[PDB]
Amino acid sequence: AGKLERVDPTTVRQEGPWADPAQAVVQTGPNQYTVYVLAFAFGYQPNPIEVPQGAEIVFKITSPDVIHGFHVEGTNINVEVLPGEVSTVRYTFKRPGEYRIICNQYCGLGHQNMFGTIVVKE
Ligand code: CUA
Ligand SMILES: [Zn+2]
Repeated sequence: AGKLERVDPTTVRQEGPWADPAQAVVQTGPNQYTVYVLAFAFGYQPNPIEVPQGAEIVFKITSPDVIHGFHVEGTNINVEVLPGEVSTVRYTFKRPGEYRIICNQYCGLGHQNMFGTIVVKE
């Protein structure tokens, strides 16, 4: 369906799975990692996102401020990030390297330079 759906935008940064960025990547299965991503103006947390190749990655993305976009360059990952809502996208990276995350939802003056990075390890 699935897990995360609704969240509180006012406390997302201090209580819960997105509050501590050191803990953003959580193993949730024998070959599966959940990554709690905060899309905010203007950037992504954590940065970089580090994940192993071949593992199913479950991205859980929300915003503490306005609507953003979460698009990973070179992939079909393309989702809307709404405040108060959790966007869930599942993906298995099968090539190591650095991927760029870009915002494709105009979110204010820093929109252009709102970028993130995912490093897929070997
Ligand atoms: Cu975030 Cu545009
Ligand atoms: Zn693209």
